[PDB]
Amino acid sequence: SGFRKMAFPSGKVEGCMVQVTCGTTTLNGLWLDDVVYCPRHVICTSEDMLNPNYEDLLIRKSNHNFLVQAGNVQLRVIGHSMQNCVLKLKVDTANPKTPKYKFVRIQPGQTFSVLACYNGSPSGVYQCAMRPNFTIKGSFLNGSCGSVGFNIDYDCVSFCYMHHMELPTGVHAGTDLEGNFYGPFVDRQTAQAAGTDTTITVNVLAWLYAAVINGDRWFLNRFTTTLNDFNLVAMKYNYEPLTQDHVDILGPLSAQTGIAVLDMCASLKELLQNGMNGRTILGSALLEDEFTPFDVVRQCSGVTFQ
Amino acid sequence: SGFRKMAFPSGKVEGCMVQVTCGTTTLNGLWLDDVVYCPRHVICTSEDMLNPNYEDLLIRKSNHNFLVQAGNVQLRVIGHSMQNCVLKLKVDTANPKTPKYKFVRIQPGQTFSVLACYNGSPSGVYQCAMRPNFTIKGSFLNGSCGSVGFNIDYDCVSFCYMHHMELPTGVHAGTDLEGNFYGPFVDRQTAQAAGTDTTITVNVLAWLYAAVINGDRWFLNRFTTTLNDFNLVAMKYNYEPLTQDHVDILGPLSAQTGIAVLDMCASLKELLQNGMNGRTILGSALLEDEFTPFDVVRQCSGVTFQ
Ligand SMILES: *[C@H](O)[C@H](C[C@@H]1CCNC1=O)NC(=O)[C@H](CC1CCCCC1)NC(=O)[C@@H](NC(=O)OCc1ccccc1)[C@@H](C)OC(C)(C)C
Ligand SMILES: *[C@H](O)[C@H](C[C@@H]1CCNC1=O)NC(=O)[C@H](CC1CCCCC1)NC(=O)[C@@H](NC(=O)OCc1ccccc1)[C@@H](C)OC(C)(C)C
Repeated sequence: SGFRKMAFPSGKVEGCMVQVTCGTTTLNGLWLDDVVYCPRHVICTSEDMLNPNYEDLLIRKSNHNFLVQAGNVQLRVIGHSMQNCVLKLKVDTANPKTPKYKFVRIQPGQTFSVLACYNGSPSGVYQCAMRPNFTIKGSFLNGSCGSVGFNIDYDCVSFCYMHHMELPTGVHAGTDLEGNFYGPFVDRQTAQAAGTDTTITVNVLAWLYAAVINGDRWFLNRFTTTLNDFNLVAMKYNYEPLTQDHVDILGPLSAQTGIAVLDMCASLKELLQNGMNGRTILGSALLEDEFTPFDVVRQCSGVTFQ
Repeated sequence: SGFRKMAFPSGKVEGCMVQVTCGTTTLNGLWLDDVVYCPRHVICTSEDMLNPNYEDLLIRKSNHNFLVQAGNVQLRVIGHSMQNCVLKLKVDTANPKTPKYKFVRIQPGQTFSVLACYNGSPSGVYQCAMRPNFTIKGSFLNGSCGSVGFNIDYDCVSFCYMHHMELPTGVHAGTDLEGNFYGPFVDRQTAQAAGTDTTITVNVLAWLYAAVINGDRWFLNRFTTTLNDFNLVAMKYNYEPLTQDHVDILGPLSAQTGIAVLDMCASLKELLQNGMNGRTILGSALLEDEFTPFDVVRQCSGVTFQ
């Protein structure tokens, strides 16, 4: 028992991280087979950053402008192309550590592990959620661009995030691995703000189930509620609407604990209306929303990865 | 910016995990050079567990009683010895993925990453602290014994924990990698309880510095306090005494933020006496104590690992 903010084991991704230097910019790249993926703003200079035209910028580049360092090994760029906001550097060597992988674009509310890197070297791993406003609340300093987010499914690494930038509230924005930003953000250093965020309701409910699975039951009640009546309460507290498909996803957890989804909804409704009143759930005094239903089932039943 | 509960990259440890089966017990082992380390209770049967004499139990074992599985590769045990509460299985193959490593026994209040494993396969990685009562608040199910905790220092993996057991409050106990339990616990299935825990004061102060480094300043004040006067307040709220050596450790953080340690102590003192009053620090409504001063400096300046 117990319940922790748990990241996937990061070994399969660590074997893909490289350093990419161009001009005065150094950031991280992802080395899969003979291609290195990195943010296209690696080709911007300290004054191109305001309104860059990346097609012009890139056509002025030669392959030898790109310094790719894989550990103590300098990799030779033999070609480059831009796909949306990511640069793809064709290199002459296939990464022998390339895992089985996929590129996926995730939905808001889904979670992933971030492998924070600097100069091609991993610094730390942590769990994130794609917030409803398409930012992530990460931990990223200068040089971290090109760090990736990912999920592991048995043996397959699904990459879903590459880091590009930090917004003024301290939260983070980036793209999928095909270079499409999450959210309305653009890589260009003009004024942008995150947009109002909301709480991921289905995830809060999954975490309340995690709590029950782990012996916290003090927040439960006899009441039930209708989805309609729950969603009126959610709105007022800035929670995502709970859909019927959310309710279905929560089915396994509901069945394992014997608490009907709409009953947990009545519990959450009282937690929103009364607060927690000096009590904690799973070591938190806040309602936690960065565990998906799958996250809860995985950690509470012990799924592993080869 | 941002601040997350950050684990070390787990690749170096994942390459050491193996499955160890003996009788009807399966758990995890740590494969370093030609030795596999695992909990000695792997040799207990479902009724030896009450008052086992492990010397008798082990002398009745033959090497071929130990099934060691390294992926799709069955490893041959050529010898075994017991060291305190860990079994060491000599195997005929050196692990080619053996990292640079050390075995360290940590002090309470120190943090580490746990690589949760089942059947030799990593399930997830998360950050822990050795609690003052020598338990860890982990996430561990049946089959997780033999999972290890560790810190990484540049290129060297310092192993500090191996998982052995779960106590009735849901927290966890285990040993260092030389088999000495943390705390008064013994591997034997008789009544044991954790003992009263306390809050790791120096870590709370480091996290308050993390908050300042990241733009949270609402909890600061003009007051100062004496170490003596602070510790009278700490005691009443079940906090570890803050030593002068703690104050010294907090020096770099103090110098980087311009907030004298004893001034942060005045802030913590008011947080204890008034609570947070609907406000959060670094996304928490609780005072967080599982970041050491080194953890804060590492994450707020971007140290990496080769
Ligand atoms: C790559 O390693 C870094 C990672 C950042 C740095 C600190 N934390 C991080 O995660 N990325 C950057 O430094 C990028 C680089 C530009 C990206 C766009 C195209 C040109 C290169 N810049 C930023 O992340 C800045 N954010 C930003 O410009 O956002 C738009 C904006 C501009 C002006 C006002 C409001 C919003 C960061 C570094 O600037 C602030 C921290 C001041 C927001
Ligand atoms: C190894 O994979 C597991 C890991 C446990 C299982 C669930 N969570 C975990 O982290 N370890 C065990 O199952 C060990 C095995 C024994 C260890 C001692 C020597 C013999 C083998 N057992 C326990 O962890 C039990 N705890 C325990 O016995 O503690 C002492 C005790 C006994 C009786 C009353 C109070 C305290 C667990 C499984 O039992 C409880 C969960 C009921 C505490």
